[PDB]
Amino acid sequence: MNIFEMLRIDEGLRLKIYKDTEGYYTIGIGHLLTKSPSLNAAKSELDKAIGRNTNGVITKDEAEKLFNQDVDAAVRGILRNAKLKPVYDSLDAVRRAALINMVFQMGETGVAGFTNSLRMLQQKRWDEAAVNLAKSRWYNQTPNRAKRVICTFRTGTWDAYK
Ligand SMILES: *SCC1=CC(C)(C)N(O)C1(C)C
Ligand SMILES: [Cl-]
Repeated sequence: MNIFEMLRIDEGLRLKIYKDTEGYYTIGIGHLLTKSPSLNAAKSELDKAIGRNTNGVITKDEAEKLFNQDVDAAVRGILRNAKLKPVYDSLDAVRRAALINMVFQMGETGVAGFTNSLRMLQQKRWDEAAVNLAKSRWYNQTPNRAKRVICTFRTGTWDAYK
């Protein structure tokens, strides 16, 4: 298991524009296009991201290219962030994947707001961090996925995903 397979499991793969759990226009492997309610705005974003006139449908190769870029961006967002970098640096390789998963889903700003959870992770208080992590809009809106990411933080294994 690795971060790409992990996020592939959580985000799925759709080759046509769809609405994510929040109702936002999205495509491929959880690639957010826009928060605007306009399908045309979304198609325009898609054409721009892919570099061709798509009409809302992309290929698997294109979905995967967007995915590669998004994972790379998430990782680099963490490394450039002053609240996130220290936590990442302190974690083992499995739990690092968990952090990348959160950032991928809710953004660098969003994760950096889990101030208390981040401090417990740095101290390696896994059970305590798990409980604090569950007290969140994130957990209540997407329980199954949050559970998987939280269990990963708690155990340091890939068991939530096998
Ligand atoms: S999060 C899943 C999990 C963690 C731990 C506390 C080690 N468990 O006993 C289960 C398998 C419930
Ligand atoms: Cl879910």
